[PDB]
Amino acid sequence: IVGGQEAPRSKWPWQVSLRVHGPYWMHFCGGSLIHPQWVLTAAHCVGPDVKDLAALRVQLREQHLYYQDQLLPVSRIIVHPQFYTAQIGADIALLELEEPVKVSSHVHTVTLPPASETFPPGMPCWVTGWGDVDNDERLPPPFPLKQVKVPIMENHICDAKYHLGAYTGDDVRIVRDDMLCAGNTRRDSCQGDSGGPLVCKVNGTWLQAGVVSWGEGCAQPNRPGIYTRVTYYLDWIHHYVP
Amino acid sequence: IVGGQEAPRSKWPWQVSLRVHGPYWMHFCGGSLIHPQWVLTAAHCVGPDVKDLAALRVQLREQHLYYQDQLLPVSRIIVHPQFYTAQIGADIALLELEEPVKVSSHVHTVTLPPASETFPPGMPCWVTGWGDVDNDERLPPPFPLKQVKVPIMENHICDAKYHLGAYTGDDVRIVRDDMLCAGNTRRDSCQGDSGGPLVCKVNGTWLQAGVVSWGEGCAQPNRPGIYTRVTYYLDWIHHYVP
Amino acid sequence: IVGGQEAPRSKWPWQVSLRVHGPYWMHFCGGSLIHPQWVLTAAHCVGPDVKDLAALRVQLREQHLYYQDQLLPVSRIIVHPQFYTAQIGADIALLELEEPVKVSSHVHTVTLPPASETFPPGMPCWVTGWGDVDNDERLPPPFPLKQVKVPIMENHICDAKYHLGAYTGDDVRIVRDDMLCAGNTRRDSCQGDSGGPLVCKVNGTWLQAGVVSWGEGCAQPNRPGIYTRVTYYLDWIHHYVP
Amino acid sequence: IVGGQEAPRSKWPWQVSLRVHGPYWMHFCGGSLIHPQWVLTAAHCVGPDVKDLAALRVQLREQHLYYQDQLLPVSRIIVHPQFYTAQIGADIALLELEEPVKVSSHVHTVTLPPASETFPPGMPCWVTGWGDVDNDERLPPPFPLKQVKVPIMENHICDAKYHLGAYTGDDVRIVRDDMLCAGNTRRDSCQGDSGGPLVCKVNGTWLQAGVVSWGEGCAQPNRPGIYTRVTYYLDWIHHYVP
Ligand SMILES: NCc1ccc2c(c1)C1(CCN(C(=O)c3ccc(C#Cc4ccccc4)o3)CC1)CO2
Ligand SMILES: NCc1ccc2c(c1)C1(CCN(C(=O)c3ccc(C#Cc4ccccc4)o3)CC1)CO2
Ligand SMILES: NCc1ccc2c(c1)C1(CCN(C(=O)c3ccc(C#Cc4ccccc4)o3)CC1)CO2
Ligand SMILES: NCc1ccc2c(c1)C1(CCN(C(=O)c3ccc(C#Cc4ccccc4)o3)CC1)CO2
Repeated sequence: IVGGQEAPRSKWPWQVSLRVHGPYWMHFCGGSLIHPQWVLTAAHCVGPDVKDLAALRVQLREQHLYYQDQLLPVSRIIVHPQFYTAQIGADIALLELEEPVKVSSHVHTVTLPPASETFPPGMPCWVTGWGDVDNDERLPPPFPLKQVKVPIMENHICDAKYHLGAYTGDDVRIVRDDMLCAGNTRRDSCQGDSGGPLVCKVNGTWLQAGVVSWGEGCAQPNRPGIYTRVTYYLDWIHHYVP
Repeated sequence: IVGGQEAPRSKWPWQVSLRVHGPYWMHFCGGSLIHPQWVLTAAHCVGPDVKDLAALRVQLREQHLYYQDQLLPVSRIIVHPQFYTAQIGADIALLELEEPVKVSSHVHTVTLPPASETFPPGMPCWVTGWGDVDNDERLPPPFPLKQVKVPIMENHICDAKYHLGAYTGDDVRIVRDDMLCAGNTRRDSCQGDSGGPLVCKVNGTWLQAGVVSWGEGCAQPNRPGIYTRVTYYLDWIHHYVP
Repeated sequence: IVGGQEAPRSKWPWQVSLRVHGPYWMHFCGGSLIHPQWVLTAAHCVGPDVKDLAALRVQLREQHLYYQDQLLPVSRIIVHPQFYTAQIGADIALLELEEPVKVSSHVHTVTLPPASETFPPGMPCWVTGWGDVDNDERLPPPFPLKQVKVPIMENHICDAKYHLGAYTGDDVRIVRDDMLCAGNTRRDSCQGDSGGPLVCKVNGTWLQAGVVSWGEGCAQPNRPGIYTRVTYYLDWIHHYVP
Repeated sequence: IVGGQEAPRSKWPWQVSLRVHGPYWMHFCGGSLIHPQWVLTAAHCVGPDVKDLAALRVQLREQHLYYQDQLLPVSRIIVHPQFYTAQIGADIALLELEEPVKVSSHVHTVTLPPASETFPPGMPCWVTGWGDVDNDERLPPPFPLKQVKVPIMENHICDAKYHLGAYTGDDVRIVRDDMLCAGNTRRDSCQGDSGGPLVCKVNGTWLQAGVVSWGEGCAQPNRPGIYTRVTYYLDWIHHYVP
């Protein structure tokens, strides 16, 4: 997370951390609890190569990374079959926890958007995670969860930003319909936030609009953060999650 | 280059090395002289972001990198308009030298293939360059140009291989029609070889079948090297090059 | 710390962590509380070059580095004037805290040895710290304080051990009388443990025998850990600490 | 070498490169040819730990490292017995080549100084090598041999300077009688120059005044390069070298 600050303990109870086995269970991506037994994340976090589930754990909302881990095992990893790169799209996956979580006040699900929802350019959206605080700058110990408000930028506008200072034909679409742009030169997600939630408040309800997916660097000029657009994948999600 | 060996001084007169301005003029990509004033390379070597022409130089065939440099300024960089990631394709670019080179017998052009050439398996093909000699393993000083003979694999055969050990649906095509596959677990191209020539001997003449483009690591199981297919882009090449 | 295990929360209440200002207040050396207002540590942690007082802080006994820091400013760094390299000796220094520590049962001073105590082999001694868990191997988050029981040996055997497999003349003293040696191929202090305490239980009282100083690698054959022999410097210490 | 300039191809015919076996025969220290069968270098380059002869090669003077290698095996490594740390001193060693070298125009021995020569300030002196060109900055390909003219500083003056901005007591001698000091903030040897020659033009002959030994960083204020004083060890050298 670039800009923004430490998240208050009461906020973002759906934020999760994905751990990879090694000399310790190291954070490598974010995710959200969308159901007591399912976590939504980015496909590029766990794919396209198939890995061993024994080497993966999930950690539920935690104020500081590593401090009081209660790692949860995963029984299934479901990666969108269209996925193989973030730029091509379909950057979305589901992890089934071995057991339902006993859901509470500091840990509970985020609500997915209705099939209609648009999230117009200039709305209140927040992205959260334990990722880098700038290009090539790790979040320092004790690794607090970070939050930052980012402005939505509608797709065509965002796609045109991405053509500025690049060779790509203006007719070539870079920002796809299954994606969504947010952020600017001061507020953005970064490496290690991948797979985590972009949420927006609408009618007093937090809806997860996006999954942190990709972009060119973090908070670079004319390169807003790119998210997988959740509404686009609702039908696929509900094929697995109650 | 993975596997293979140091090239003889006579061979591959069209091989060039791309240099970026820094603490020294460092090699970053390969290329081939296809016309006394034009170099064929990979788009991902120079794009998709537009960079400064003054930060770039071309070195013509040289047995050891850096030893007897004679760097050539470039007057313009032409990247295929469809390009923005190597996986999406159109990974091909052209460099116009400020001046034609005084063609030699140590330096001269490679022949482009006729549009009809398919380069089927069994064809004798070589890739060359000064890239890494294995994953994360640098070519050591004095940086001899290396060469390696790689077996060609049909696109659809290569496509299936990239689905082994991957989540990606069988209906999702990874190896595209503008691509070509070559190499195995002992012979392949690598980081630093990008942009360089895959050439095959056809009825006595060496034709450039491909441009080193991408792949999953180097010489990994079920992950043949992927090249931009030169035939596919002949019309685009011919629009610029005499 | 190499070998051994996480310290129980009630143990080693005199252990401290020295922090250097940066992107965060990063642990760089250990120390020990020897008086409510004085920390004992290694000279090579703070010298031979004089650094800015304002770039240093002291952290008292924590289970886990960084998580609930209460950083303390220092008013004086006093380095033994004989010191310039650990290999030569006098590797000892004192930090005066701006204000006295209000001691409890989780934070309090360690007792210094009488001048007469030689800490012969067979004595039960532990070294504690947040240092590397092996050669070139960082302590993993969440950075628990570690402890290891290490065998004390005599100076003459430690000196001779260091000549083993080395060119140095047998008549050249490497391990000097102001040093003390402990550890083996399985139990040792390491980088990041420097300046921290080696303590032994004598007559049911814990006495600080040494200050982590140097050695060749950690837990290497014939290279035991070398500590500054605290008894050697009692007079100097007592010029400053009441 | 911090800085100076590339050496002219006719200069310093006695300079040698020491190479350690690995992925390639990598330069790690310099040395000088003082006899057709003996190389003079620094002790810390080959000790104090005894290493295997098979892992070492000597390369005679090359204009550019690695390009025309003709590696020479060593049959004896002789390390001064007083040595264990560069800062304590006796940082001098001898390599006996397996076979004598056939002296050329481009390769010949450097003359040792008469015991009487003190090398006062104001003498024309050069240090040479393929070491770093600044703190943590490698010599770039093609690795030209560098030379820099360095100002000699008297021992007592240099010793005093090493106390500037340090805690070390004034009556503690840092720069010893078997050392010599040279360089300033624009001119110094550096990592990788270790073991190489400091030479001075005296009465029409180049004499080797010093062997590159140590210093606090390279070209830092009040921290001139420290060399092993050759005259101090003439007896020891002549015990081995005809
Ligand atoms: N901040 C969100 C954001 C969030 C998480 C995250 C990134 C960006 C990464 C994504 C990949 N990455 C890259 O930098 C990258 C990979 C591919 C491209 C591109 C492009 C491009 C295409 C057309 C025109 C211009 C540029 O940029 C580093 C930043 C690392 O993980
Ligand atoms: N050796 C040719 C080859 C030649 C040059 C070169 C590479 C490979 C790179 C390409 C990018 N890279 C990768 O590692 C990479 C980037 C994207 C993927 C992938 C994939 C995949 C897609 C679908 C199914 C399975 C895997 O792998 C390192 C090796 C670096 O430069
Ligand atoms: N484990 C305690 C221990 C505790 C902390 C610590 C070390 C060792 C270091 C000390 C320096 N270092 C070295 O490795 C080193 C520096 C100097 C020498 C030497 C020597 C020698 C002298 C005579 C004969 C043979 C060798 O070895 C890495 C391990 C790093 O910090
Ligand atoms: N440029 C010659 C020079 C030539 C070669 C070379 C160095 C210096 C090194 C020596 C070691 N090193 C250090 O930096 C170092 C090791 C020990 C000390 C010290 C000290 C000191 C003692 C008393 C008072 C003040 C400082 O500094 C980096 C530069 C590495 O290789």
